[PDB]
Amino acid sequence: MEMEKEFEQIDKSGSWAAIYQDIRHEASDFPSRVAKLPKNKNRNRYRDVSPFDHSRIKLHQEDNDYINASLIKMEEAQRSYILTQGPLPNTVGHFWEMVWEQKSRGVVMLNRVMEKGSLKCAQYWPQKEEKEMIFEDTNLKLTLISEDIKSYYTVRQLELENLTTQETREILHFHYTTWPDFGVPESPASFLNFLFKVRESGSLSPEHGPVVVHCSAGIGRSGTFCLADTCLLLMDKRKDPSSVDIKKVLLEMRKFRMGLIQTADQLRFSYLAVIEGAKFIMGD
Ligand SMILES: Cn1nc(-c2cccs2)cc1N
Repeated sequence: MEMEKEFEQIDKSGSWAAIYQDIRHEASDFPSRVAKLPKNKNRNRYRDVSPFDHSRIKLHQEDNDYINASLIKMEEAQRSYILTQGPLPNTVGHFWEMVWEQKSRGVVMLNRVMEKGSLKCAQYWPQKEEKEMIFEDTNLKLTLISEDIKSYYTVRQLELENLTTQETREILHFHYTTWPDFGVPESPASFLNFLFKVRESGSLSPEHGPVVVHCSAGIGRSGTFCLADTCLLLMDKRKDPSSVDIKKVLLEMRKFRMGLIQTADQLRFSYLAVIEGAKFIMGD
């Protein structure tokens, strides 16, 4: 079926939970043996969220190459993404090592450091220009260059230096600051505006390594971001945009990381975002 009318048909019939459970039943199951080794327990935020072995990102280190991160490679859309958990106190250095080694331009953050009165990820970037951060375990230096605070999101320019070679690179940090503590946003308008700002920066384009995207577990909000982006790109590429099937795209993405889209409300929100976003692209 088309998307917008499949949407009204699920709303009127109140069957979002049943649609979402079908997806969960059909989703791929692949081994994640490296994630579950005992030496990696303090590298995982949640015991039930792990990268598959076949698609995990490897750190370029011979001691321990493990990070909780997956490469989502979308062949028809010609887009790639790295989805990862919010960094932990003992993985902030690994996180920036990955950004460096994979040649990423942008980092997309969809959570606040504290939500619901608890810590959802480490404070992994510097908050003042004159107070830079040094990660001694991976030999990197990170400096805040500039910061632009808007009503729904903040963009930061960061300088990452590889202290071993003295090479430097500019990284863009896109921080969506207004996702609610419970539920999903009422309107997708600010999320779509944010997605378009990431796109306009070059961070999603083939001349760079894959964008790094995260929330707390790296599957829920993060899944919503890449699902909406890929669906809108396919609608631009194809002769028949109504042929884009969001449930099929989501199942393709779940071949590469488990659990993408965590609730039936996130699924409904993803439909809403793609539907509204397709009107703004055109041709309007
Ligand atoms: C002056 N300047 N500007 C930068 C960055 C630009 C864009 C991202 S980071 C780094 C330095 N040293």
